[PDB]
Amino acid sequence: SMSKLTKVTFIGWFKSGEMFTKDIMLSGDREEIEWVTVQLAEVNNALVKAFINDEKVFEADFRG
Amino acid sequence: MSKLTKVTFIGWFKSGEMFTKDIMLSGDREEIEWVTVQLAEVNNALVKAFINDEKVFEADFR
Repeated sequence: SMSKLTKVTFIGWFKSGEMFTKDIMLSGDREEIEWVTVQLAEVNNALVKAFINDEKVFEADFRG
Repeated sequence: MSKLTKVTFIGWFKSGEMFTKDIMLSGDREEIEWVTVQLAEVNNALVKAFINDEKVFEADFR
């Protein structure tokens, strides 16, 4: 929620095998998390996994 | 090769800046635990170790 933000840890792999990672605070729920994941992956031509409380909740692979 | 696994480490410096490392290790958990602790202690960081996207160890030296 807005009053209790969800902390999502994103882990990304570029096609090169190089990695990136970010913590993002989100006020929404499933749809937002998925959209943000897809956008992160697509913009970066990457595989991106979303984690909440150390558990994988979604992933999107745009490495091709 | 059957004795090896790729392990994904995520780390947080005390500043909150993050790092993430993909490291091939022995599949035996004692080794993965040792590397988790070493990475955390050397970098004065919180480090989490993931295998097959499951968190298996965590060490905090912030």
